[PDB]
Amino acid sequence: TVADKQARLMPLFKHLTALTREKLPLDQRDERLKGVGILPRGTLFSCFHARHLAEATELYVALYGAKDFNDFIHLCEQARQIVNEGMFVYAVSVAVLHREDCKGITVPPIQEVFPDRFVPAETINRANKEASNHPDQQSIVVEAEETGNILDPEYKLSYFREDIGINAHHWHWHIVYPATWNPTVMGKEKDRKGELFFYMHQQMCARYDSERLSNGLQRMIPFHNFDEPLEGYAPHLTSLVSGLQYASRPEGYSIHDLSDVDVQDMVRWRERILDAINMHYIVDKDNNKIPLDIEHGTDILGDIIESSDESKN
Amino acid sequence: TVADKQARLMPLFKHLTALTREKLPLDQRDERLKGVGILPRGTLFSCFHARHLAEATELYVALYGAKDFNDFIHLCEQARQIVNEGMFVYAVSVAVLHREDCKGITVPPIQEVFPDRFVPAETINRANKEASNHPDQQSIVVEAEETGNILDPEYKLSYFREDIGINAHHWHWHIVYPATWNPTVMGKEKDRKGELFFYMHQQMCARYDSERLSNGLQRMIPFHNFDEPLEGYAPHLTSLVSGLQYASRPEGYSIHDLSDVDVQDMVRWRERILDAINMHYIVDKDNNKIPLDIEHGTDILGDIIESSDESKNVEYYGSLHNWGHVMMANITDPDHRFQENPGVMSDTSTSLRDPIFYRWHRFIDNIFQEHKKSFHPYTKEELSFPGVEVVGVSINSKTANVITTLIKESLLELSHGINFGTDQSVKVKYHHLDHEPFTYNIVVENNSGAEKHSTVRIFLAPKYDELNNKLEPDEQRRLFIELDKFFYTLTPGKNTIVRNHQDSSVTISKVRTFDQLGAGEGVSEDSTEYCSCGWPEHMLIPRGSHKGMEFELFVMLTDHDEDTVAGLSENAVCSDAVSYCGARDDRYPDKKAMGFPFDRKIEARTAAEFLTPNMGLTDIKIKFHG
Repeated sequence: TVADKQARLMPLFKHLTALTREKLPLDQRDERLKGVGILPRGTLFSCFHARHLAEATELYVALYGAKDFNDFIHLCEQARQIVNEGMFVYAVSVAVLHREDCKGITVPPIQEVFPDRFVPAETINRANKEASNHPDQQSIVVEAEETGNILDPEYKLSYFREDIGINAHHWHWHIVYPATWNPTVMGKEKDRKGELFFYMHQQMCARYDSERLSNGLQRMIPFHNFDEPLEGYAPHLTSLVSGLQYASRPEGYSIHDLSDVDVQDMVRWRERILDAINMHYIVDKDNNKIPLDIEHGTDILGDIIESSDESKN
Repeated sequence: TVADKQARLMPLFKHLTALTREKLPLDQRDERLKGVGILPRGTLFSCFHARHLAEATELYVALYGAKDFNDFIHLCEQARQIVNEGMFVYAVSVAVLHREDCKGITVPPIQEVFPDRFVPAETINRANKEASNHPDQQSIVVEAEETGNILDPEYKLSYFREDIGINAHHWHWHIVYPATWNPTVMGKEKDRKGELFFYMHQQMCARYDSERLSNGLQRMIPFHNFDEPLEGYAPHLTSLVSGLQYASRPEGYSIHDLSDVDVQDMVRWRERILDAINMHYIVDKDNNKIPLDIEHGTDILGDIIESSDESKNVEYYGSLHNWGHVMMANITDPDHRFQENPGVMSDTSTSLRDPIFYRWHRFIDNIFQEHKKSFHPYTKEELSFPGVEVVGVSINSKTANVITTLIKESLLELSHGINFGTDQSVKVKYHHLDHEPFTYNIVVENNSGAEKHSTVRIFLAPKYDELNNKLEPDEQRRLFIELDKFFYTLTPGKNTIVRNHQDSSVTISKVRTFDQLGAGEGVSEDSTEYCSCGWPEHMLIPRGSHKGMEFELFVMLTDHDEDTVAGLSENAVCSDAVSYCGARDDRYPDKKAMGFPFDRKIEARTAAEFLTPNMGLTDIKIKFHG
């Protein structure tokens, strides 16, 4: 039944952390993932980075490709063991969302799956500590609220920024509209995904601005200039998977090139995208021009800007 | 042939009520018969009362004494004419069960023989009425379920208490282990009957408690104080035999002296027993003291408490348990001036229905518990089976780790029991609790180099208390019910043992109806226990609730080499139901104390702490379907 199906899915989600370690007498046994899972857990999975997205897409396709639900579970059983866990959650969630066979099925809570992302390290530490401190069946409750010398007024916004629901939503939205989404492979297409990309993010900003004003703060200003140094933020989040946490960013940093991309390559892209806007057309790979039609224009721009697989160039 | 033999036995059982009218010119010819015939026919027979038991024993002996099966049929045929019918059924069933000549033979259904005990007054009446109302060959069907206003919550338990299978089992068990049993006369002895007496009754109470909790009711309290008034219960049972029925008991009456026994004496026997526990010895008739040994102690106590013929001292210790049934049964007319029939407590078939049964049995169980208390707890050494580790257990059903329970309709055929007349069959429809089939999968790691043999023991205990969720193992001991016990061999490395609920050692796989028996099947041919005894299958797990009540599922593996006894007994015989019934003409197949590991006090606050490596607890849910 559906209920049984739900039950099977929940365990795909349990202990994402611990289900690493190959557990495979001949480690070739998921050849489909000898290629994908070139991310071992070391760094974190990036939703944004292209290479990471490529692996993720490869994973989803296998899940989509699965002939039946049972086959789907089997892939998700054996494969999870190799691939980076973050990528895995990402690929599976996409599969659950789209794949018909999954006409059954919620995904386990993101907050619940990775509590460490939602709550501060201190609270997480305390809970873990209490668990060890006195063994007992009894329940442990920890109040995350803390006590602290709030210097920054940005702190006021924390109710909005830190909100569990907001973060969860953002995770889910990207899952429904993946950047990697290839309509040919799936066959189905996501209507107006580029435009939606634009709208959803715009709303988040708009809503954010209303908070600042409620706060008595001025509206946020764009990162127009790449040269400008960024304001620092320390997340105080730990990752339970290994020894590390999200690195904090101290005050005042000017912009540095990564091996993967130069910030100047970036500046070009901004010029280009905005060029085409004025010129009212964009150039396809074919070197044909497509007009930024009133109907189509936002969608085409959304795909290019994000950018999705859909980008015309 | 055996089949012919079966046929002869069934008619011994037919029209018992009618069989009266002696038609005997003189009993003197029947010298064998001289001893019996004191109790009048119509009168109700008491399984508990000593005098009644004495007559019954006398009857059985004659049946045992019968030189051959043919002789057996003859005396039986003749005896049945004079003796009270209830006593007769009792004596015959015992004979059929034990007497070799009867290597052939089921006993006709108790429910079927006396349908009136199983079904309410109303549906007895309706069926009888329909039979008379319109003469016609056509079959009559009556649904026993009724319609009424339920003012007492005890009613909720009725599915358990009233269950046909449960009552039948209780009848049969007493037959396999009669209180009257004299080993010298038979020559054979019933192994650990006293202990079994204790274990079986304890399980009934334990199982009962699980029902109350499933219900959301608190656990039953023991009837410790003789002074307290009893709760009333009206059975609504009629006896087809005469114009009477089991007398009902209204609310709030205290126990009163009977001519036969004073309540005083009840108090005294039970003080005497308590002393003997603590002093660590009991006094025999010889005035010698026998120690309450760890091995022997429960058995000796069981015989004294019940008490059986086996009791080391009847004249001192008395018969507390049995008298309790008698006293409660005739609370309504202790004097018997009223000349009213006794209540349900008087009969093994009926007694489970009254809620008082549990109160009394918990009281007696307490006596055993005090004894158990005197014993030291179990060390890791005793519990553990080294090299074996239990990785996990899973229960497979429609939904894993959830068992579903529902009510099922069933029909009982009255025709063998009551005069049918023209009708081909009169069936009464009743409903009982039932559950979906399920299997267990236990993963065990055998660290040792060689194959091991293990006894798998599975028990179920409620997670929730009346207060909140608290797995306090001491308390759990009372609650734990035995699901299954079986032998399995484990090879080295990982092993998965799968067992199906159907296989359960606690339950009777099937009871053959007088109709099936009318033909001739091949489960094999042993006797009163045959299809009869064993706990009923539908009953295997508690009802649970719609919400899906949480129960602890406990699996333990023990070294079989230690557990089994060696000896040379029979072919595959009535052993399906070993857990509660034992084995035919065999020693109890498990060395461990019945109820192990649960029997002794548990030091730990939580059950989990108790677990050794060869033990495991899996929480499962039982959900009832309305």
